Amino acid sequence: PTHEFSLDNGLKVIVREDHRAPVVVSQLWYRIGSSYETPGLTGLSHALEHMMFEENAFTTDDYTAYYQVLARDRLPVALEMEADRMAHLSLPVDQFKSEIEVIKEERRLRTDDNPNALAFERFKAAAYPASGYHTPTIGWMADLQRMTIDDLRHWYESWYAPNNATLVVVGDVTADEVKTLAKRYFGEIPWRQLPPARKPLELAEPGERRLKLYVRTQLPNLIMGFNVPSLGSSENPREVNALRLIGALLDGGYSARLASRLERGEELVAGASTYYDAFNRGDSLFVLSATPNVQKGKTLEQVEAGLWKQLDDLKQNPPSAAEIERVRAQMIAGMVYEKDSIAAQASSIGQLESVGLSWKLIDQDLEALKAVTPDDIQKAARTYFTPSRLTLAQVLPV
Amino acid sequence: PTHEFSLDNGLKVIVREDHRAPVVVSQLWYRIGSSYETPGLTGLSHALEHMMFENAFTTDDYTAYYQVLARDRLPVALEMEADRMAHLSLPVDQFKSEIEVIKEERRLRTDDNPNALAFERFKAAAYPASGYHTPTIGWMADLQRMTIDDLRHWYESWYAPNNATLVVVGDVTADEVKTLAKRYFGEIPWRQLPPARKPLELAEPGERRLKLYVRTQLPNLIMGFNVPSLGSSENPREVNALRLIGALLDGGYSARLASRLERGEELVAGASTYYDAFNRGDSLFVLSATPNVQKGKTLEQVEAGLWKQLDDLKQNPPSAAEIERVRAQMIAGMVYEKDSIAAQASSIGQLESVGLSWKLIDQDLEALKAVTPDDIQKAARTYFTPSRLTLAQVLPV
Repeated sequence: PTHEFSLDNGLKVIVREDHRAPVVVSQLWYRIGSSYETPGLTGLSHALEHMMFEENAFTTDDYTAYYQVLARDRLPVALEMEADRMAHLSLPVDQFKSEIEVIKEERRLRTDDNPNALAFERFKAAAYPASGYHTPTIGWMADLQRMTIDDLRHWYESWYAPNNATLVVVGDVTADEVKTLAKRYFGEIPWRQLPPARKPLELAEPGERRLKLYVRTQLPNLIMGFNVPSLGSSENPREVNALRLIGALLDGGYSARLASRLERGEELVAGASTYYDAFNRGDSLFVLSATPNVQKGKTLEQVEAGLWKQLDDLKQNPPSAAEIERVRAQMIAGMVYEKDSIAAQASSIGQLESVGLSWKLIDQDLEALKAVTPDDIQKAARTYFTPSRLTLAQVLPV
Repeated sequence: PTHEFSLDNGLKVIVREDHRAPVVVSQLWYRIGSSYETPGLTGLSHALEHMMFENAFTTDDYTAYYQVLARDRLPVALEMEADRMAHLSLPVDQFKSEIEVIKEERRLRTDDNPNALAFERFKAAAYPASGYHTPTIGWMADLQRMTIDDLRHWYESWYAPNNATLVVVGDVTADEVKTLAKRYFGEIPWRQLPPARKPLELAEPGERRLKLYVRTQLPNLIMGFNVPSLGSSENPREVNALRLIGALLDGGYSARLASRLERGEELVAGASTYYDAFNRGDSLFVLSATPNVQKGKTLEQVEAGLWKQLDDLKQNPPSAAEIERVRAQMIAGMVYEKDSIAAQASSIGQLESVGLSWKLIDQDLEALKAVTPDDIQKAARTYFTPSRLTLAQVLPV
């Protein structure tokens, strides 16, 4: 029940009908992000978004999205005002001067004065030496401090264009109905030449980077990241999917390895997690987080020793399909759960599409996960969990 | 004997008259460098320079074109430069081979020169938030995706007259030059530039430590501390003091590292210091050293050794006596260093490129001499901290 058409101006439109309730979701996804940004002018995408402002907006490394959820008959007015945004930017000098302070202020409160946020910003910069991924989305303070109205306008001109955008609609509508409105509201808007956009590729083996940061935190903790591919950047999708599965094996659940082995069973860590986004425009990071079992006086150095042991085990011993399946199934199940929810489907469509991946993937994703074999997993672990790919940071209390 | 004027297109001209010999230096400086480059599009400034072809250099902050000429030659050289400013002329075919050359040059010079490769990685860690993290040559992946259209745009953007400085030094006169600069350059119109932002780094990025395994066979150590430069600094004095600290540590055969560590303790095979105080943005004070492996030394001991020397500076300032000896020697090095007209004129071009007046050239020596011993201690304390440090261990494979 999903249709794809593109307007003359290069706007791509995706529509999925779901008549279960009389509501429709409209999201607009622009392919501009912090990874496109240039030093001394960081934070631009996020500011620009903030300035053109249920409905919400979000800016990440690879995209900026505006979405609204609404009553089916009100779709025409939702589309009209998203089109307005695309069409022109009304931003007064007076408005700007006030907003920039808010943003700067937001940087202090939520990044600088948030010790975990702070540490992560640093970790991320060290982890991504060559790619745009190193840049903080909020922007460096020095950059915000120097940002100007003209810089914002120009950014708007350059990137907020129909051929840089995807409109996604799901809900109680007809694809023809949507098609008609888009032309009506967006059709007018002309195509604009874009700046060059390059996937944010990173070195495969940057070397071993270790960070020590003292922050206003009460609990010492360890962050380990491994430079890796994503579907945006990978000629072998199998290895990526193998990586996703590895995270699930480590972090998802009571019986998952880190919990049973390190939290219980050894008492090395208080908690431990993993995060890996497989759906980047470019390359990605496989991340580990643990905090030490302070009660037993366990050091960060011990935690790290413990994590490597678990990573080694994967290299040495392919996990059983009995393990993989339990782990795979639950991943699918959780993913399926999101399926329902027109908003989630819309976001899945917009995310992937902003990143150079087709929406057609979602359907085949569950087949793809299925293809992973215990061998794939072992192979990916051997390949990627090398010290040459590691950024490790100790976040310590001062 | 030095005069500056600007043409109405905003090109700035500085002429310095020296008549000892009928030779003249002509240099053209553009304010564009690798520090300006966007991710995924690194290498552009360097690549462009490659295409313009007596000589040229691209760095973080600038691109310079320079010749040394007989005076009669000067009109022709100015013509060729004006031509380069005005009309790109960049055929596709030419791009295709040249990019290939540059890529190979990266493979060889940066990928099989183990130290160059290591320094590049070290630099990227040293500069989390500023443009200086980017290698001038460019990352290989950016190189592979570069297009002729990308180059033309860089040229349209940055190689404008109002972004350039023309420096002429030698047996010429300000008037003649003004006449020539008008003839060749005057018609090239002013263009609106993209925004330029100084490459300001974080003050305290945090302690970062690197381990790289490379194709060398001697292990070495690199220590970088994030610091200010004249481009970025409110207190110029602290910068000048850092310069002296550099002189003190590795200024000469008799300087502290050589005397104490190379000889002395015999900790190091060699030890060096680097600090560029004339950057658009912030900068790095750099130490590099090799272990005494005959004596079975390790990188860990070498580190402790360097750290000990840094601390002594902190703990108590150097005698006013050392300060002269080290200083005087530094200056003699500088005086030997002005002399040339080429150097004498690139000193101007570099300064104008990073946002600083040429009038500094004269002003410098006085400035070192005004650094007090207390200035040195305060600087060592302020700056030589683990929170400013990025440390690399460079090991053989």
